[PDB]
Amino acid sequence: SVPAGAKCRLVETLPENMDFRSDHLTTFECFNEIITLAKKYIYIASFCCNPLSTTRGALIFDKLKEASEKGIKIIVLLDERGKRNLGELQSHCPDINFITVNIDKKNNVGLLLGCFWVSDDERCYVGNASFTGGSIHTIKTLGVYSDYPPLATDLRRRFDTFKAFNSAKNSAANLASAAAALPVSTAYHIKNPIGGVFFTDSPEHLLGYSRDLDTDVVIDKLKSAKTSIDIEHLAIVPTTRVDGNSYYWPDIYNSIIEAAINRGVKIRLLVCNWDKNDVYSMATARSLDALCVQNDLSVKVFTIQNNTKLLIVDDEYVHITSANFDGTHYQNHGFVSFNSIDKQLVSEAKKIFERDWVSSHSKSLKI
Amino acid sequence: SVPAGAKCRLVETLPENMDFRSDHLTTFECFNEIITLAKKYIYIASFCCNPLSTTRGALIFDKLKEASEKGIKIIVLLDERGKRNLGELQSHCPDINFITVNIDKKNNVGLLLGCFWVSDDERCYVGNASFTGGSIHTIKTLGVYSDYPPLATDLRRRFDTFKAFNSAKNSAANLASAAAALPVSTAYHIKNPIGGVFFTDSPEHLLGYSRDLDTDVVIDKLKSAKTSIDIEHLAIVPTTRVDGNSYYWPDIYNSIIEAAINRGVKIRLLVCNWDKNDVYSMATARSLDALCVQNDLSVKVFTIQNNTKLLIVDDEYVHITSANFDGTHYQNHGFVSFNSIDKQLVSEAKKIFERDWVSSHSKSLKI
Repeated sequence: SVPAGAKCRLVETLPENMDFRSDHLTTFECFNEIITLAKKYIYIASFCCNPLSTTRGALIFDKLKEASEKGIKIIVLLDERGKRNLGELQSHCPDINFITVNIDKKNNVGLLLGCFWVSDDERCYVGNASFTGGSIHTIKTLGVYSDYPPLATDLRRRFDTFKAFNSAKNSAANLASAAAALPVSTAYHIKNPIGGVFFTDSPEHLLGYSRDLDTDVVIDKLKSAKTSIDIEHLAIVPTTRVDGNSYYWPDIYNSIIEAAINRGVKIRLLVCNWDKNDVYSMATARSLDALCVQNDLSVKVFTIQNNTKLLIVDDEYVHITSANFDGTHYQNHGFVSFNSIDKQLVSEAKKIFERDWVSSHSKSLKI
Repeated sequence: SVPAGAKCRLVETLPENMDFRSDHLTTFECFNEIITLAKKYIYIASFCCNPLSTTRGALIFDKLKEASEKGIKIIVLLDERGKRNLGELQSHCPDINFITVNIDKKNNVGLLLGCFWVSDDERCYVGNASFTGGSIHTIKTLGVYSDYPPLATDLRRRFDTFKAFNSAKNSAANLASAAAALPVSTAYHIKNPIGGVFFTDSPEHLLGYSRDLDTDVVIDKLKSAKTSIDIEHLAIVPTTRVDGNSYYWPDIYNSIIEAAINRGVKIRLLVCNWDKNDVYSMATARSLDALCVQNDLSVKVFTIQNNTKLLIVDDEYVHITSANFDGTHYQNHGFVSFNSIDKQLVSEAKKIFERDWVSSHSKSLKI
């Protein structure tokens, strides 16, 4: 028999300067358990790699340094734009195999946002706590830990698809034939969960034929919302700025409004504050301001460093990821998202959203 | 051989209290020519029927009264919500067959917005000048007249589909079997124009299998815009209010923004002013205000009574109709739209839009 929830428990970073308190596992405690119980390998992936920026991040980097010196195969994947610290990371850990990743060499837009750990095909972490000292110590994060082998092995297959994109000779990033010979395998998806948990992937040109697009799954869960929509992300502005040109993409921005106006869904949004010089964020904020007074919608903002990417629908489906709901992320960026329908696991996630909604850092939307 | 433009020339209403001037045919001159040259029948359709509200409208109603007394079969289609004047219209013209129409008895939402004339299968008018004294004399309108038999006959087939929906015993409005036996025929569409002119229809449950949806054709022409988008409609607010509940529909609202931001299309919009008490119109206006300063977009408003529904794309495609770009109209309301790609006919339409854009009634968008 398979366990309910796939042995998943919540993991988050709650800095001391913030009022967030919980009994769940912490991100610092989570990374120590993965390195301690490691016997075969430790595979880590994130956008930027910089553990030495805080105290707790350096201790995790020392435990990973000691693990690499005992025979554990350590491979760290980072986007080629976090290449500044590469000379610093290799100088402190010569046994750790640092690999730069460029998943999109056709247009140089897709970034490696896969934020997850995996070890021995048994234990794994996934969330938005990137391999940075801030995301371990000073930046609020939110993730999930599970010691279930079948769930960690399916996340390891996500690592194999991302590892092939290396800026070194002929590979999945340089050849079109070596990239088509990639086994893009997934053991579980929205049509076959494991313990009520499944992974959604991104972008579309890296799904193959079996994996499900995270864009289609999130939109379907938002269009199928009946009672409540709770989102804690960076921003839900439908317009992003790639290079020096603005990009418009309101797919997520419309499926949420379709729930509040047409279906009367009680929606609560918790995004960051916005630049007053950004006309796309001011117009988006004033558009949401007229909806809170006309429908059952509520918006609060915060100014702290928080990478939390949370989505809860009808207290029945939860969605934790590292990418933000926008056009640039769900069209080009590569990442893996956590999807679960376990009522007990969603209830603990609803407990976290209610904590952050009434927190002192969450001031009401004022324009 | 077939003539270019299908013998089409512009027709509009330019009241004396307004500064609009042109050498084209007027709506009052257009209705006199149709009644004078009538030999077989005159079929008229609009939402509300009230010709006696102005001077020119009463003269058209007298010419139509004299035509009905000579043997011309006069059938007037009006929506069952314009039934107030029905006792007045029949009292002045007993020989004219007035018919109330309810195209949607399933939900009582679809309204008869078909605004067109047709006579002898030879001459026909189509636009937004409804059968009202205002739309002939005091309300600015815009339409097209053509004495081409094949184009008028295809518009008569639109009248046959609308006439079947009568609130009288068993018919297309009462029976589901008598409504399926309806010949829903079109001779020309977007895949087969006549002289560069074709009709698009609405709603979707009245198209059959041959007619093209006006919603799909307009969105495709907006998504295929390369240089310019010129629209003169009532309003492009993505939210409408059906009954006492708001309805959200941004399909047209998004395809236009996709052109200005992603494709850099120079777009000029001329809509009416909005109620300051309407939060959906204020948020929509402030959203457009931040786009005019960030992209090549310009918006002007007017307060006069104007039913003009115009759409020009890249000076190559023109779209004149009676319904407004919104959710309630293109989802439920029944109407026929004028579509033409004739360069000479679009050039005359571009001449009209430039006149209304710099007119004194078109004040710049101020918030």
